[PDB]
Amino acid sequence: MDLSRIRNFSIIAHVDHGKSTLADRILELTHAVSDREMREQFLDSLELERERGITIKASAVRVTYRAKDGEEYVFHLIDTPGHVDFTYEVSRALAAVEGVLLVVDASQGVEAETLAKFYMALEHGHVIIPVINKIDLPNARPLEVALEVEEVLGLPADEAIFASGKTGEGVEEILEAIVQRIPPPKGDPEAPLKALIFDSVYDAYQGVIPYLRLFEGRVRPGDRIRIYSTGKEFTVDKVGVFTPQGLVATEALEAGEVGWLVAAIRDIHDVQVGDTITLADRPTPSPYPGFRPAKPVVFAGL
RNA sequence: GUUCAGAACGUCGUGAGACAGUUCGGUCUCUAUCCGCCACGGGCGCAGGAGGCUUGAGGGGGGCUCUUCCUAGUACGAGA
Ligand SMILES: Nc1nc2c(ncn2[C@@H]2O[C@H](COP(=O)(O)OP(=O)(O)CP(=O)(O)O)[C@@H](O)[C@H]2O)c(=O)[nH]1
Repeated sequence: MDLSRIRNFSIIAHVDHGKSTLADRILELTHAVSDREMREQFLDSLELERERGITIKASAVRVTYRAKDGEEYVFHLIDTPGHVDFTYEVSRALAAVEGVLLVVDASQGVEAETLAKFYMALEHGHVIIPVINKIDLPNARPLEVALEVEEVLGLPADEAIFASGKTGEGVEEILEAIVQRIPPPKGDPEAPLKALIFDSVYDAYQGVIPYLRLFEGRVRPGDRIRIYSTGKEFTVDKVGVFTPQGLVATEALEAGEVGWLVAAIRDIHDVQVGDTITLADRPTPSPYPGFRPAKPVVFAGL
């Protein structure tokens, strides 16, 4: 809590470049989970992610005092990977994060993927960070590999903290690197609840649960919220305190805090892949400018 | 199965019969002399008599292959 320090970031790298073990390896270095560690790439939910190791959707992210005497628990994880297909999450879903790691491959080098997203994280305005991954193999000289970055990967070689996900220096700089590197995401203390839903899900039991980062206005447990479109999901319930295993208690959230908001009128379609306009009582005076989903070439023949 | 005799259908024939048209029936003799072959011996040679142990010309036998897993889902790949 408190608009002090802390920042959001979404890991972004090429396929296999190390976006599973790295995004987790840095987790089992502070706390969370006793024995049954990450196991095989955290966020491996849906069970389907397990096999094929094809990361699809695994955000959540919930840590704590992981900063060496400073801002403390402040690093909205975003295990959102991609490789030309699910650029959605890393697109709009990630847009909610003001800073995404750049785990560029140090063995295979930089590919189109990195050069692709690099453009979005440019004009979109965000604090990019490069850092070679998997530095336990023969050809992995972060040196030369870096040359491409300082002359092919946007900025130069500001020390991508080449540590690599799988084992290694356990990437301890992130807690002291990305922290002091990235600032805070606004605050909004006296304004109308105007959160911006990220992805979302379904009910099946306790209505739908769409998570997202809010700008201003803490939705306590029982606040007649609204989202432009009709908006009848009032009564509220809870802010939704994400974690590394599953939903938790959580008292109340505020601006910036990447949480969820469910309960009251579940339904299936009424909030869209995300968005939530605002709350009640003269809220935001505009709609959180979002983005499109998908509808290009490459169709199907079911 | 088809090539016998019995029998029937179809058709051909005035008729007995007939048809690479079908249909059911319907005795398979097989003591080996020689070559060949498989094993096993008999005489005898091996230029002193016998008892053991072997090399090997040479010849035969044998030679098949799939599946997961490791280096690694790494090189390749812009992914699968
Ligand atoms: N030893 C070691 N292995 C690594 C390292 N980085 C990646 N790997 C290996 O390569 C594979 C790919 O890494 P991982 O981050 O899990 O893939 P991913 O990027 O999350 C999948 P996607 O690209 O779709 O988001 C992993 O199975 C892991 O074993 C590293 O720094 N050290």
